[PDB]
Amino acid sequence: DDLKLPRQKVELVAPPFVHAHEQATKQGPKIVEFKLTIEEKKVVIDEKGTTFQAMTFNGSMPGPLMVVHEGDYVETTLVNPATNTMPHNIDFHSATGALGGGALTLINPGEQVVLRWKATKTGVFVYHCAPGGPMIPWHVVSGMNGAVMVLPRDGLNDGKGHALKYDKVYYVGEQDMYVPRDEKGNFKSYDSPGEAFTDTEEMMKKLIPSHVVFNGKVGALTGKNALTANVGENVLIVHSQANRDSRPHLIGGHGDYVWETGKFGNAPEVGLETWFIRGGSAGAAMYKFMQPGIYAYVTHNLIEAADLGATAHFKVEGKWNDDLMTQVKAPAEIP
Amino acid sequence: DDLKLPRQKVELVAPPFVHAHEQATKQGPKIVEFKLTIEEKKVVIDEKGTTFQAMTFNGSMPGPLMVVHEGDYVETTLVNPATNTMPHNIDFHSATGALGGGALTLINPGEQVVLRWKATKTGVFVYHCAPGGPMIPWHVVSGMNGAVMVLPRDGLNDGKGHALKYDKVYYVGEQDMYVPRDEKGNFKSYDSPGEAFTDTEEMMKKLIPSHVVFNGKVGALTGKNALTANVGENVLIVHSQANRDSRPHLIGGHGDYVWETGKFGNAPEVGLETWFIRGGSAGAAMYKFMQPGIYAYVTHNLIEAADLGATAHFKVEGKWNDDLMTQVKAPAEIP
Amino acid sequence: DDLKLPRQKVELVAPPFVHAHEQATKQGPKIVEFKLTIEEKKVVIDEKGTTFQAMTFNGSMPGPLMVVHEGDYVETTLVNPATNTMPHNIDFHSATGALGGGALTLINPGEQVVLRWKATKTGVFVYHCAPGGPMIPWHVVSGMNGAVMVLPRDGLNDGKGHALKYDKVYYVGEQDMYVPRDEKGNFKSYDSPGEAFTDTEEMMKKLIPSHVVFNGKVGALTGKNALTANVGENVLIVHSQANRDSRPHLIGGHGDYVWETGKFGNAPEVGLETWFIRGGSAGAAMYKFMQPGIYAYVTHNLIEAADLGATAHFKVEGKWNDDLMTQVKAPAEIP
Ligand SMILES: [Cu+2]
Ligand SMILES: [Cu+2]
Ligand SMILES: [Cu+2]
Ligand SMILES: [Cu+2]
Ligand SMILES: [Cu+2]
Ligand SMILES: [Cu+2]
Repeated sequence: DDLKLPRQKVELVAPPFVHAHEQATKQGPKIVEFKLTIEEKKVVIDEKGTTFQAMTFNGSMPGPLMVVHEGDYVETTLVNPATNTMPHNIDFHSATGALGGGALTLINPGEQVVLRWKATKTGVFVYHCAPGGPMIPWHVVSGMNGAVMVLPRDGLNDGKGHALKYDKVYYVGEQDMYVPRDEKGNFKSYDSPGEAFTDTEEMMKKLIPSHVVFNGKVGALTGKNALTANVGENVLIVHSQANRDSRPHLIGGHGDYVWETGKFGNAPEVGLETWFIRGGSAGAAMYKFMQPGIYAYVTHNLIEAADLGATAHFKVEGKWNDDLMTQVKAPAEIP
Repeated sequence: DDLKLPRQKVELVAPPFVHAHEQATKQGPKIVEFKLTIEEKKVVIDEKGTTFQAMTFNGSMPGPLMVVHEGDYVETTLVNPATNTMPHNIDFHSATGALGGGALTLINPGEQVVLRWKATKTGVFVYHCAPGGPMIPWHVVSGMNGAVMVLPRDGLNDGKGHALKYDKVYYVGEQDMYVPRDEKGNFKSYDSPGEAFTDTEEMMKKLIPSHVVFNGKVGALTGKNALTANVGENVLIVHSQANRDSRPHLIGGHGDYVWETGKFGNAPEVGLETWFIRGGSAGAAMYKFMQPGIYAYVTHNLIEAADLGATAHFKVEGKWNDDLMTQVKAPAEIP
Repeated sequence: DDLKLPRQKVELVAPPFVHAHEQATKQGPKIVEFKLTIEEKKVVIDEKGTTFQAMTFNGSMPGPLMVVHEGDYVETTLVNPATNTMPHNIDFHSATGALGGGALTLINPGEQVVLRWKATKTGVFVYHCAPGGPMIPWHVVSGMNGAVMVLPRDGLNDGKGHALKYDKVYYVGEQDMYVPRDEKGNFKSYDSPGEAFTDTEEMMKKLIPSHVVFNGKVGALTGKNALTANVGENVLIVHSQANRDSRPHLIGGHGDYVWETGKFGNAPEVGLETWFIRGGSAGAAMYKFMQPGIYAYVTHNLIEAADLGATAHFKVEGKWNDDLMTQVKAPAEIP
């Protein structure tokens, strides 16, 4: 191997969490090594018990977030165990050449492959499976998509000469799902992805999802699994959608600094209510919390958010600010 | 009450008009007082006589536009008369905390509540009802949404050191409506919002509206109710959509200065043909008219514009400019 | 005729190619003369033999790209031959007044008209037929749309003081098509546009296309008709959509410089994965190729791209760059 740089192995963590990393760094370029192991599996996606033939990187929807810096090289070992039923590959939107890597990574069950790409573009980017032809959309909407973040070596900035630093980062992957129904309107179950294919493709081509979820299921980022923050903390929220548009919004908050197209060579917009994630992309928003309590993080098609699955919660700790908002008079009879 | 600022009551006006206000101002912060009275009512929405179970702020779709300045406090008395049938509240996208105010403003029929929020973010913003769970999308698409504008104290600018001043402002609220049909394809009628709910929710979840209208009905901003201007006048057009994307366009004109994400801390884009309003947001465009006659203001999904209801007209007064455009030869036989 | 400028006739070429022109120019304003001849015709749109009642400018979908400079006047002779069956006109989004020209250009079969407009706004812009009322969307989605590019006299720039020059330009026109089906689900055929109208309008109002194509048919920009480039060449890709949103992406590449709203008075964004074309607009992206081989140019709703028709190919010549990407280990058994 001609490339004589130091190598470092990083262990991935399951979304919505993100592996430990530096923002600004004094390190120089290195080869950062990752492993992804594909898993086909049947999962429950809603409160009613609907099942779904999922196909995943590393067992999760979305796949895990990789974090590197500009000028690093990213060397991924992609594994397709013999217990899976079909061929898979990987396309990095961050990479240059060979259909994002897809033309160099097609592997049958029982095989693995090693792909390296140079991180020449900064931002958040989708990665997804793309075997060929009609298999491309089917693998993606079955769950085979995640993201990678390529940070500047000096960290993030506001476009006006000031550093932005986040106290924590979360990754919200949004998935449009297509579960067929029978003639009485009930959702269908299947014993393998291959058995689900014909009915699923027929539904896909009509363009209307049955479910729109964060982190793989209705309610995944609520209750015991709500996102957390403190008043005064700056939180970065990375949002991806590999196939279909979304319009994120933080109920009771704002996007203080937003890269809706997701690329750090562009200055952020400021003070947004709602932003726009193009299908086939990742974007990012940073917010400094000012008030404690519950927030909902939604797509602002509210039918999708409340009725099809696309709501997360934040539970924020701290002291209420009565200057920013206050209930002057509680509910009372009309005089 | 700890807050010792002067108070001023402002009377709202029905869309598409906007209450009188200053752009640049020499006044300091004040508490600006507004009242909204909720009205549930059955209305006619198209030329054919289709009826609709609407729920409104102040009797209109959209609710009226509130206009204040950065650093003001906005104190709203929300009234739910005893003649209404269910609970309602209000969520301001301009506000910080308590789900935009929604967690502090839930009122039953026969009750009123008073909410204050500080106007710390500049721009145009949606406000909407949001009672909880599946009621959130249903109240919004029934008509319970409007907007608020928070101006800089120095008025608007172009991002290049020049003031922009408008001669008039209009507010265009766009509403996606879901009217169910029976087995023969005819639109259904109902005697209350509660009776309409089950069939309406079933249709909502399929994501395709039956109607897309401006100012509450097909043709509302046409004919006797066309928008007006003169050649030489600078017109600001505020556009909101609380649930679903839109793509505004002025036929025969342009957006000279456009804030499509709607927030005045960002410089405007210039010289646009068509812009994009994310569902869950307000945006704004300014145009200086150069030619007299009729203009159509549309969403540029032309099926929605011409066939589902989403067309307004401007009738502009003044002298034709033959340098900008001219009919060199009138229709004639092909030689 | 009061206007005393030199006149020059330019011959149009069929998409995706573009007539020869200058970027930066030392010429002053002139009257640039074009001719468009309308053709209604029955065409095959997919691999299966589905037919479609198309209506076109100059025999192509999209209509051809016109290229002029800021301050030119554009004088178009629009011809409606006697072999056509209904009235047509033209609306230029680049023009000011009279519904873009539509109110001055309505012509019956057997007639022609001459319209001039001044090119006061820079960028890429849609042009389309717009006869009136429900005919507007129907003519547009039948194929009656193209684009015009208005270049600055000094050529394009990056917003940071540097010239951008392209080595070639392609025009990709995307068309949403609505082909009705019968009760068994098979696509319907018709003997005239008038006969197709009733069933087509019923389908249009449901908002879901049967086909989404580039250059008028599935596969039009693939195989013998793939787009071409060399490693090291800067390629400008103009994309239009007159009725419905799109999200372009170059698989294995990026948008180095992107004007997604399409207007050259705005600085471009840099280093994009996927961009957004609002329905009713044209946008533009420039990319310098770094790797040889096949690329797919798609809308990144991958169901639309792979299953409904919306994929083009580039075949790029040159030497592989193993620093940017390399296959470290070929597929092998899992140890
Ligand atoms: Cu796969
Ligand atoms: Cu992709
Ligand atoms: Cu309500
Ligand atoms: Cu909201
Ligand atoms: Cu026509
Ligand atoms: Cu148009």
